[PDB]
Amino acid sequence: MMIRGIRGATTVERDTEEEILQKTKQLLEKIIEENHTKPEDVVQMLLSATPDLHAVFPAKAVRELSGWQYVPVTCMQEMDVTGGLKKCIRVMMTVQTDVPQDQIRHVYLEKAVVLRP
Amino acid sequence: MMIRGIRGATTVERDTEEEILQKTKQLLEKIIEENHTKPEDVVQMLLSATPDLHAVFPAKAVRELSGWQYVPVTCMQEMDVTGGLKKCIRVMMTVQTDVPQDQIRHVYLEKAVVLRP
Amino acid sequence: MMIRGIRGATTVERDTEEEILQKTKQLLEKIIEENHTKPEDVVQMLLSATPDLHAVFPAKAVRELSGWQYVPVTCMQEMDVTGGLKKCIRVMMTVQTDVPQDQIRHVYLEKAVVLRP
Repeated sequence: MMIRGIRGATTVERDTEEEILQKTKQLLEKIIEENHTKPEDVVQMLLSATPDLHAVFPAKAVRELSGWQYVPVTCMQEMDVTGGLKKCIRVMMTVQTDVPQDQIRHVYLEKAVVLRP
Repeated sequence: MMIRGIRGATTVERDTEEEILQKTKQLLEKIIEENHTKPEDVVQMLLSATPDLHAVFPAKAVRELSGWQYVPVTCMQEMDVTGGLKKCIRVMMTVQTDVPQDQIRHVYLEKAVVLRP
Repeated sequence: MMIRGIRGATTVERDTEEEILQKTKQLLEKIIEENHTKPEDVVQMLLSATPDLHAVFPAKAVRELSGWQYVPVTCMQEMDVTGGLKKCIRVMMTVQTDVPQDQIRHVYLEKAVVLRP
């Protein structure tokens, strides 16, 4: 068995609470889907946002997922890089899994499809 | 075996090195007491502070804990949420444990008690 | 196998893309050699930069390492601390290992040598 990080990234059109939660929830749902993730198997989660989003912590979205109320999560500010993608929310979900590193399904949504390898 | 994130959050009254260290220490000691954490079982730890705190890295508190000198720890800036908790320091301690997810003991002290789920 | 964090830190003289990438690559290479790290045993990586660095995400360096293209990595902003080390990049690499906690090899390069315990 092993522990692996799963990466995701999305963008919002405006810095509002609803937009941020909607797009965050959608990101987590797509990750969970592609990686068949169960909440008991999640060690922890880190969420970041670029410094142009202030309306809400994206972690608020985690509590909208049935069964995820005990998954530990905290947020952080993403680096402000010159030319870097605007209004972008990123996740690092750490899970216990037997899926090989090269088979993990990292998720890029909305404008963040540009950051896809 | 399994690893598990443990969250803690607290607040300081003022941005002084002595308040940041004292409050940070007290948060960790509570987390440790509640979870029976031994330092050798601690994978790593993350500390965040809101952007209104600049006096000291809270990670410095972690060496006021004897036996904790080899625990890897690093800091990061929390995102600046409009109306979010001020002067708040947050921990994500990643430990090895067989305590089930719904039984991990997350610690919310001072004004941060309102962050309790 | 147990999981463990490996801390690194380095600095750049100038906030340019090439120096950030050079110094970041050099930091990771040293961590890799001191700890005999194979990419598939790397759970995930976090890199932080101080807010004087905007030229590039340090994470891009990781992509210069053959065998490392599936290692999940993301960045964040380090807190701005009065008297804190300028132009500094920090890493937390989380890895599967049987090496004991007090035997793990954390790496401090360039002006970050001052961060060594």
